[PDB]
Amino acid sequence: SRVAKAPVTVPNGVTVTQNGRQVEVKGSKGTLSFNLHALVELKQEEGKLQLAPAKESKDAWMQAGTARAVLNNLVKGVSEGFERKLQLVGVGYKAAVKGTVVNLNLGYSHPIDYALPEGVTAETPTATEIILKSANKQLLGQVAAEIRAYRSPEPYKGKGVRYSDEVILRKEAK
RNA sequence: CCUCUGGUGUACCGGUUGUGACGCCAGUCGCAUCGCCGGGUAGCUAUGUUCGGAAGGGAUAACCGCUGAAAGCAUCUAAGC
Repeated sequence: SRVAKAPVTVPNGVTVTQNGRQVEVKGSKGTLSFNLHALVELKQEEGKLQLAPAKESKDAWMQAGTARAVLNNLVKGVSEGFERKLQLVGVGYKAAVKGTVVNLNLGYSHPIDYALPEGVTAETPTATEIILKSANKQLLGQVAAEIRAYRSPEPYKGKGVRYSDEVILRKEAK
């Protein structure tokens, strides 16, 4: 695996520790832990880190590549972090933030109150846009997916919640 | 279930025909589908009354995913959620 062979960089301020199979990553953002597969081994020399299989199995190489990708995501998140961003298209579609809760008006007969999970924060510069930030890329993606699933986009006028860089399939009636 | 509305209610009350008897009048009783007819207490009962299939947890089906390599991309999947 070219991915597994590629090294990951600990930039300056994040510390990677290990105990058993539980590799922990520490930074200004916070703690992030990742259980590690039995067939993969991790070597932390100098700033860099190297993932390599404990044997010569294709399964071991696959697990090593997956572990390397996940740990690169973790170290990138604890230092810079990820933001997703979400748009709202349609008349009267609006969003607002009250602390840990997002208020959404999406054309239903009732408003929707989404409780954000611990670790992800949201901003609404304008009522049409939402910006979500977190150090956990998977958690950020899951939250964005749920908010989109509240009203996924429709193909005739593109109305509904969408990702910022999302291609929308548009057809025409009749 | 029987408070209400009703049915039934041949051991509750009354009207009335024929006949026989209680010595006779009066008053009663036997028999005639409970003789026939009109009501009707409890009980039982429906067509009457009240109530029920409300709400919530867990694992899932098709299906939709998050992150993610094998396969530098992509990918709901092989780890994991």
